[PDB]
Amino acid sequence: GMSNKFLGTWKLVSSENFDDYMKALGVGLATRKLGNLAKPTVIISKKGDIITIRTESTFKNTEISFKLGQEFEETTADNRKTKSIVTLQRGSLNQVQRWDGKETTIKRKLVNGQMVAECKMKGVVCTRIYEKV
Amino acid sequence: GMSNKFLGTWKLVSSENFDDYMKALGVGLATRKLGNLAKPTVIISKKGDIITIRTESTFKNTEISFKLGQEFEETTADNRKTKSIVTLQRGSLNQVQRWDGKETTIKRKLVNGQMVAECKMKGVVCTRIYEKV
Ligand SMILES: CCCCCCCCCCCCCCCC(=O)O
Ligand SMILES: CCCCCCCCCCCCCCCC(=O)O
Repeated sequence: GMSNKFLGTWKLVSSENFDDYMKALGVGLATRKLGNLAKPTVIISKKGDIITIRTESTFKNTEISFKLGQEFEETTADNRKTKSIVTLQRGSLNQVQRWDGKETTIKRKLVNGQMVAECKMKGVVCTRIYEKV
Repeated sequence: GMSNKFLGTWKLVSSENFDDYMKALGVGLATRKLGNLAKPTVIISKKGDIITIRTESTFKNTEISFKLGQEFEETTADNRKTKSIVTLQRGSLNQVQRWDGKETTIKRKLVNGQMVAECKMKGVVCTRIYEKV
């Protein structure tokens, strides 16, 4: 299953191309300005086979709890209501969100003890690096 | 998780567009002739969180065991070696197979107590209906 190395609290240390990723998602200007300034903490935990990913920022908090491979309802930081599925591929935690005939993916993997999140929407690709706290 | 109603032995009673589906997969003529004549039995079982799907036919037997949402190595009836993931979406068991930069999906759902498998490759769509034995 998901490596226990994912478990813990993670702080954003780098973000690249997040603005265009938010634009591709339909996020408006004022919201993107705050989104580009946020430095969220992401907390990954598990209880039995339920994994929880919580994101905390001054602007917005989000939380999802899920079992691998089982679709669930999600409300995103920009208030999309999506049907989402998290899978595990070569140790990477891959989240797909679907809504309104669209889809985006957020892939999280460990790289030299950092967690790297790659967000993709319509060919736009964002990379966010987190340091374990 | 997967409904217990999937569990059991299932016999093929109908197949539509399987030949074009096999063609889309790259299956040769002599093999497709046997594939179109086969009436496989599919046995679905589970042990803990490992689900097993076994297919039995005079021509070829196959078996996959997997956990939902976790990628695994699969060898298909036509001898493709794929990386596959089975997910659960609105009660449907959705299998994606990837190999050589290609992908196909086999979605299995229960319809009035029958199991219906829909196989899709490059816009070709096959429907196979099974009756519980
Ligand atoms: C989560 C930071 C708050 C920013 C609020 C702006 C709303 C748009 C963001 C939606 C997509 C969030 C992608 C986060 C991926 C990650 O975990 O690094
Ligand atoms: C499994 C039947 C034997 C036929 C052998 C021909 C090899 C090509 C078939 C590969 C795809 C099989 C799709 C089966 C979907 C289903 O479970 O109904």
